[PDB]
Amino acid sequence: QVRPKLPLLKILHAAGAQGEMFTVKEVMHYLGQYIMVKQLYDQQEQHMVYCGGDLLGELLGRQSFSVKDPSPLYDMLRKNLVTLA
Ligand SMILES: COc1cccc2c(C(=O)N[C@H]3CCN(c4ccc(C)cc4)C3)c[nH]c12
Repeated sequence: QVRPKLPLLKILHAAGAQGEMFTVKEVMHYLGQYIMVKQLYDQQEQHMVYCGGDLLGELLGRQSFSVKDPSPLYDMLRKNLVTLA
């Protein structure tokens, strides 16, 4: 359903994704895998993600966010996913 722009594509590939065409659910899956395997979540308060000094933070223009309100990821996906025909 979607194709990611370069910085997002790099993140998904770092999480084990192949190619450049994905479903939205796949993108969400690989973003979660990325955060887990790169240990970006806060170690004591896992709802928080420290993305500063990572490509994800560069892409979001944030040092941190929380799943208490994951709106920054929504904005990023709107800007970085091309809808496929
Ligand atoms: C141990 O702790 C964690 C492990 C893995 C992942 C996480 C995590 C987090 O932000 N997952 C993201 C993954 C994609 N996603 C998302 C949310 C909203 C939209 C619109 C799109 C995608 C939420 C926070 N703690 C984690």
